[PDB]
This record gives sequence, structure tokens and C-alpha cells, in this order.
Amino acid sequence: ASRYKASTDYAKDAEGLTAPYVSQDPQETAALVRALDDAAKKGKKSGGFSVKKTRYAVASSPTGAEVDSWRFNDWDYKKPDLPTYARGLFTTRTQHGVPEIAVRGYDKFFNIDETRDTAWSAIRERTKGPYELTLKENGCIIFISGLEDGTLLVCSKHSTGDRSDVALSHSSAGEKHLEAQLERIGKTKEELARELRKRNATAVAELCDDSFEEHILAYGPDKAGLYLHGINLNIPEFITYPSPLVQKFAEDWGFRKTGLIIIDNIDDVKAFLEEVAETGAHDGRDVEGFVIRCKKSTNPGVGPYHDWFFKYKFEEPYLMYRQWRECTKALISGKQPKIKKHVKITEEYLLYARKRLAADPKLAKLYNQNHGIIKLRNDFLEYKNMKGTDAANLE
Ligand SMILES: [Mn+2]
Repeated sequence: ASRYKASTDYAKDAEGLTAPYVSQDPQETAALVRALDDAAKKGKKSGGFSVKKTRYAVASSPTGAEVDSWRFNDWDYKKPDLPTYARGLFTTRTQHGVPEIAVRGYDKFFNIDETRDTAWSAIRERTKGPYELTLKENGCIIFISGLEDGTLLVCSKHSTGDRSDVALSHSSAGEKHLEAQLERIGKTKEELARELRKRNATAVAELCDDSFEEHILAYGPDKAGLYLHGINLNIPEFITYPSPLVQKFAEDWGFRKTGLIIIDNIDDVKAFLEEVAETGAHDGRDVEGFVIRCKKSTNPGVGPYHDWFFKYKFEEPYLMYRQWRECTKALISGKQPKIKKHVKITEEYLLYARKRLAADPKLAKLYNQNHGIIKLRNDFLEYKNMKGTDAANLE
């Protein structure tokens, strides 16, 4: 029962939905900031969860605006009573002195079985549908929101602007894609900034482009850009747009859309995902995973029903691809490649990569920082006349 196809045509059928909207309450915001500030302090006896606070200056801002970036230790999201479970999280102060949340990412979410809420029996017991299955595009996260002075603010996970630590920051690369996107549709940055603040919202995109930072699936000049997969309200709890409205927003401001499947029964979700994982491909395309969005309650009884995510990552051929990338990277340096799984095909792939790497050295260094990764992978894939799925089950 894989006769669910991914679609990016929901947008205009989103006509009957209203996007969630709540205004920020400055007392509760300022209360969150003192909770994070106390977690950011390194000598206390109590308050057992740590945060790192990095302010950031918004270079493009006329008010001289600044934002603080809040980063938790990864394991703290598995503790109860965090002041917020937002992963990316930026606060600021309006030019009229009001404290605000500038950027609110998703709640930290986990893969199946990596926590006890992500066990299949638990998802079947505490969640409620319809389950939204969104394509997990493979890139780097970008946050976009609008400040009170009209500044359009572009963040990566945890950072914004230019840093003395990298050659071109993720957020700058993202901001440059956003500028091209808007001019192509005759809209400007301040209109997007004005819009996102009007919705009290952070836009959540995946930046996917091999010219910048190539991951495990390819994004050429054709595919490159920002894929929109979420809009969240800039408030302490997690309230997110249903995906049809995200697709409508993507269409109104030029983002690439994230594919969506809605499945009503959770047993159909589980049967679906495990069926796609036998090939790692869907509808002719290869896919690293789905993000499943749905509603969950703390304990299945009286009380909550908050928006909740879990990931389903497809386990092959992608582990093989990783091994081929790390083995190719190992063989450019003075280190023997490690072969852990897929021994027979991996030594065939290494056999061929060595022929092409000795032919021109200029391949051999574009692979340190990664050019040619998928190209080298797909070149042998059909040198041997194989889809990566078939190579992965040669064993
Ligand atoms: Mn990712």
C-alpha cells in the first residue's frame, strides 16, 4: 500500500484552513529570557540544564538591532520541564524596548526508537492523526523572520551574519538564495519581513545546493534553492503551520516546496514507511527520509495535544553512500579506508575511484571539501549499471 504519492499541489486546496496566530506576550517572553539567562550561568548549585547564549548583531538593520542565540546541550531535550524545547531560538529587543522572540525553530525531534516516545508502540498509543509525512530534504536549516524595524533576519541553526570562523556562513548563503528568489517573483525583502512579523512567525527552510555544501543527495543548479518545510509561531511553546499552508506560503514567496503525504491511520503510516525503506526511493526519486508531523499528549489522558514530530530515516542505500564518501575522503589523505559493511561492492568502488583520482589530482582535492561526491558515486553506479539500491543488497 505505497499508493500514496508525494505532492506539492496542496497549496491552493489549503483555501479552507486558517494559519495559527497568537501575539507575543512580553511578560512571558521576558520570563523565558530570565530562565535562559540563569541556565547560561556557570557557577550555580541548582537549575540542572545548560544553555549557551550568543548575542548576534544584525548587520542589515537600521535600528542597530541585536539578537541572542540560545543553544542547549543535546541531551537536555530528553529532560522534562525545559522552559522551551525549541532548537533554534533567537530573542531580541525592539527599538521601543519590548522583548520578543525573533526566531523559533521546531521542537527538537528524534528518530524512531532513539527515545521512548519514538517507539512504534508509543506513537500508536499517544499520538493522533491525520499524520503528515513530509519529505526530509537533505541540506542545512535556515530560519527567516521579520524584525520590528522591518529588517529581514536570516539565521542558520544557532548563527547569523558573517563569522571569522568560516569562509561563507550558512545564513549568508541562505540570505543570498532568498534575495534571488524574491526578485524572480517581483517581491522584496521588506515585504517578506513585513509579512513574517504580521504572522508572528519564523519561516523554516532547508538550504539544498551543491555549489555551497553538498550532502548525501545532489542539488544541482536545477534543484538548488530553499525548500520550505515549516512555519512556526514566535512563542515559547511549539505551534506550527499544517503543511498545505506551508506550500501556499512557498508559492507566494518563491520557495521550493516540501512534498507531503497525509495518512489517517498510524498503522498505515508504519506500513507505508517500512515499504519505502525497502528501496530508499519514492515516486522515482531517492529520499533520505520523512518527517512525520502529528499531535501528541504527554500521557494519553486528560490534558495536552501539542504538535509533535518524529523522523523516519532511510537506512540504505545511504549508509553505503556515507561509507563511499568517507572512504574516498580517507584515501585522499594518508589513511587506509575503513570498510565496515558492503565489503564486496565497496572495494569495487574504491578500485574505480583510485583510477579516476590518479588520472587528475584536481579531483583529489575537490573531494576534501566535497565536490564530486555524488558524481563519483553515480559515475560508478552506472559504470556497473546499478541503482544504488541494488548495490546495497549485493552483500
Ligand atoms: Mn539534515
